[PDB]
Amino acid sequence: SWPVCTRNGLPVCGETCVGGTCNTPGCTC
Repeated sequence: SWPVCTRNGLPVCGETCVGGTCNTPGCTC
């Protein structure tokens, strides 16, 4: 989701992706 790593809509990774990317295979942005 632009600034956070979610699990199909739910920020549940704890990391962010402001740049536009996450580094946690399993979460989306």
